[PDB]
Amino acid sequence: WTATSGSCKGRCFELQEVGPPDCRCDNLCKSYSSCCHDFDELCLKTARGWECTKDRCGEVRNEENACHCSEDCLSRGDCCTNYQVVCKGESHWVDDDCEEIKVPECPAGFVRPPLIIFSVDGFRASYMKKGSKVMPNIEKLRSCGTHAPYMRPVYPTKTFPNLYTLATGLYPESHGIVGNSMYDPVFDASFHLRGREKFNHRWWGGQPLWITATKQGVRAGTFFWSVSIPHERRILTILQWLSLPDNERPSVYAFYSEQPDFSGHKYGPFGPEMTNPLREIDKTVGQLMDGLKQLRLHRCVNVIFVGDHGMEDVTCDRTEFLSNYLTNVDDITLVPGTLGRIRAKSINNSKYDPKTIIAALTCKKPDQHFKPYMKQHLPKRLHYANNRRIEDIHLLVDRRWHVARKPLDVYKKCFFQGDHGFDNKVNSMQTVFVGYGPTFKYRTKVPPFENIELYNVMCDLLGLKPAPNNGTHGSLNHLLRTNTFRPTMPDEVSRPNYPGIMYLQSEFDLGCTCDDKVENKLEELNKRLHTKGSTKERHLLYGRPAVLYRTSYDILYHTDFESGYSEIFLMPLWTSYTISKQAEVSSIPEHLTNCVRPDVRVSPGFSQNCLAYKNDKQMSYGFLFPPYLSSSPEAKYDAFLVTNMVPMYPAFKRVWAYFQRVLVKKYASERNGVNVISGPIFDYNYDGLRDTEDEIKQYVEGSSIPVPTHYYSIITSCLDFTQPADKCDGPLSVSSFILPHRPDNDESCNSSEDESKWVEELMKMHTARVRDIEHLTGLDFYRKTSRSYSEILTLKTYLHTYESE
Ligand SMILES: *[C@@H]1O[C@H](CO)[C@@H](O[C@@H]2O[C@H](CO)[C@@H](O[C@@H]3O[C@H](CO[C@H]4O[C@H](CO)[C@@H](O)[C@H](O[C@H]5O[C@H](CO)[C@@H](O)[C@H](O)[C@@H]5O[C@H]5O[C@H](CO)[C@@H](O)[C@H](O)[C@@H]5O)[C@@H]4O)[C@@H](O)[C@H](O[C@H]4O[C@H](CO)[C@@H](O)[C@H](O)[C@@H]4O[C@H]4O[C@H](CO)[C@@H](O)[C@H](O)[C@@H]4O)[C@@H]3O)[C@H](O)[C@H]2NC(C)=O)[C@H](O)[C@H]1NC(C)=O
Ligand SMILES: CCOC(=O)c1cc(-c2cccc(Br)c2)[nH]n1
Ligand SMILES: [Br-]
Ligand SMILES: [Ca+2]
Ligand SMILES: [Cl-]
Ligand SMILES: [K+]
Ligand code: NA
Ligand SMILES: [Zn+2]
Repeated sequence: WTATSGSCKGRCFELQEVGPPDCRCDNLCKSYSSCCHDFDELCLKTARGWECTKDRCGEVRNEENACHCSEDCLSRGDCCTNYQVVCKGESHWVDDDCEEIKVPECPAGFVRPPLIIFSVDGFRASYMKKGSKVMPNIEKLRSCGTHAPYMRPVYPTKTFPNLYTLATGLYPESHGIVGNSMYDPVFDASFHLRGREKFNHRWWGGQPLWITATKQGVRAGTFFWSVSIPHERRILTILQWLSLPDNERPSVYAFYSEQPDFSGHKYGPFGPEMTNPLREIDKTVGQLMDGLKQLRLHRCVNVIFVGDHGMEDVTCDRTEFLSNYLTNVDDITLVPGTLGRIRAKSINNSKYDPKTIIAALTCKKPDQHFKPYMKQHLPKRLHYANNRRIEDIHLLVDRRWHVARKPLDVYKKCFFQGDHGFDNKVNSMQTVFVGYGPTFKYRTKVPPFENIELYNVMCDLLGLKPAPNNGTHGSLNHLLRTNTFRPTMPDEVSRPNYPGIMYLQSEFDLGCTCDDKVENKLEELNKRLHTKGSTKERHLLYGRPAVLYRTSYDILYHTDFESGYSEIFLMPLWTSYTISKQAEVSSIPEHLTNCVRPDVRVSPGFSQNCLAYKNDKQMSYGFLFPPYLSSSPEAKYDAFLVTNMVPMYPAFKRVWAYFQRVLVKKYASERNGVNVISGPIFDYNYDGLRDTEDEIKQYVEGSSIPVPTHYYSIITSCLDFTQPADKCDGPLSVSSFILPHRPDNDESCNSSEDESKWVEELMKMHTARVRDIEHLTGLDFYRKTSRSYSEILTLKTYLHTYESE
């Protein structure tokens, strides 16, 4: 109930919203059906249009007009945006040459540059180039300010998840808006795009920018606009708030456009009907900049032009139907479309089984256009699992396609030519970023970055301390002229032991064998210096990684590689080695096929044993430094040390072996040498964080050898590939992966073929940022380089995507 009977006289677009059943005059009142009787009349004036004309200049103030061309309008702060152009002979902002804004040029009383966030639904990244002729205003922002060629959205590439990620710096799994459509089993409630429940505060986790602003004493202009409020009125409102007294005026503002998403859905991303929406958006930007220029605020305000997601070609005929796969289709609930989410229709049916459903959806048709997953098996880079709102069963749908339950759903709902929501690595999903203003750099291109990073920068722009978030603060320092945030490396928590030879061979009762008892002064000081760390500078190029938690581990040196070996997990946390362009692949000799050797620096009690592997019918083992890349027959022995051994399912060994035998050398050729750091990851509770030992659900049968959920690799070289990895002068180049450690290869439909037809594609699917690996391991890499820390932070957030240009 609202007693809609009060008035909006002198209250139009009030900054503090008021409490029921009193009536409202704020820019959101329409969405709650709660405006005062006179809101339309007083607040949504339209009379006479949105522009001055020659004959309107110097007119009598008629309070009924939408905007004004009378003499007093400037001091009142309510002229039409073109007033000075038409009536005082001024030029439009877009027709002015651009000039570096070295310092805020603000009116007296402004304590900081204001920030205006101009967000646009469905603005595909390629529109910047492809629509550049019809967007002169946006194009001046882009080329004069700072721009990325695209910005990576979060998965799923839907509107609400992405807007709230922009607002909070959080993955959807942490902020709670995990789709446009949701069921919370704890609440027993549903969230929908249409309706009432989406307004309830309990859906919305983390701390959005406007709350962060308020708590720290920065005023925020009510971010959100009712859909029927035309765009011209939104701009005039923002411009009016900017004319308020110093004590009342907001410092941060938000404009949102429903275009071009709304049109893209009907016509496809490049429909010829798409030119007009792009022209209208540019006109809107033009109105804002002209209005800022009028108020002498155009060299004072920081403007962010930002998209939530792109748009892809999708039609009705490109639908897959679960009814073509499942006999039991009526006992399941599907969240449909560009992603699939499956749960039981009734919790009272115990004959439901996720295992049988996954199996029936696995590699069933030659060209199948989705892939099912248990959510914990999704690529770690999606960060899409740790929320009770995300169903155990997920479908990743191919770009250009849809998934529905039964065909009736599609035709008892062809309408659409465009949709979004697919995997966030997909080109057509990429969106935009432009920063323009005194705090941004001038005429600067920056590399692609992820939208999770913006919350930090918008806090920086405003002098705020960000709430705890998933950005890496400092990683976007290169976009900014000043207000940079200068972070420090986290302190190492655990120091390593450096064990020498302390144990005799006979003390080890591991059930391991090796054909190795084959017998010199020149070459004995030699292997000792190797064990003391004489080639460490060759294999540990960026310093040893820091261990950021409390644990007990040893550093182990060898001719070919260096490891940090965990006495708690009985395996290395990390193994580091360098492979030069010139290096040669050999084979594992026959005498050494099943050779595992005791490590006389590590106690039997801190070692794995061979017997456990023999007893465990499911689990085999592999090596972190690959025997294949030994620098000599004599050095090859080090690769068979029990302290280089990790638990591996036979099916994963196929993956691991091909990566190690074929791909490492390939990358050394292509990149002029590589540095490699490999290791295990444990994430049994799929939270994206390093598991403590009490979190491990699986051990190699009858032992305390814990089983990894994933294996990572970080592959580094010189960005200038004319210089070899070990002798690099400048910036670095990185790619990494986090491969799930699976007992089968069900994920790769062509895995009964030769490894050269499926392994590399699998690795690409599971590409990762070094930062992802850090969360999952509690290590901090790149500790000792010649590069600035901000630059290293950027490198750590890089994701190698494997999409073409
Ligand atoms: C991305 O960035 C984010 C932000 O930094 C990272 O997430 C943080 O991770 C922390 C570690 O997991 C976590 O810290 C915990 O805080 C608990 C108190 O939690 C509240 O406080 C914050 C601050 O106000 C608040 O934001 C939280 O809001 C969550 O919950 C509601 C839903 O109930 C949502 O509205 C909201 O969206 C958000 O949900 C998300 O987070 C929770 C995790 O808290 C998930 O479960 C959800 O799925 C969802 O993703 C909270 O209201 C505190 O209780 C924890 O302490 C427990 O564990 C420690 C170990 O140190 C132990 O000392 C204690 O004993 C304690 O355990 C007790 O409870 C257990 C369970 O009942 C029980 O097993 C024990 O026996 C004990 O009795 C913990 O310190 C922090 O909350 C989140 N913050 C957010 C916003 O998510 C995230 O890690 C980053 N991601 C990556 C990949 O890096
Ligand atoms: C759903 C309609 O959305 C709106 O009206 C709107 C959204 C934002 C916004 C979005 C993301 C980050 C920030 Br910070 C602000 N501002 N206005
Ligand atoms: Br939002
Ligand atoms: Ca974990
Ligand atoms: Cl959804
Ligand atoms: K075995
Ligand atoms: Na297979
Ligand atoms: Zn949309």
